[PDB]
Amino acid sequence: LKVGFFKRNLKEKIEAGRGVPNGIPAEDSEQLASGQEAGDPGCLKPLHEKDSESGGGKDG
Repeated sequence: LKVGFFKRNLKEKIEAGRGVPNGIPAEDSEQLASGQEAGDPGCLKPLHEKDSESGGGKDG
């Protein structure tokens, strides 16, 4: 099964790098995304990574 949890690693760097867009209001979105990533299952990994790419605003 593949949902996109693989992005967890691809974005794992963003959380410490500088995101992709870096320079958007995504920071306000990551606020809730970060807490939603708590998803015990991996199905949440693909949902958190998406917000991780934009999290660049808060990461940077």
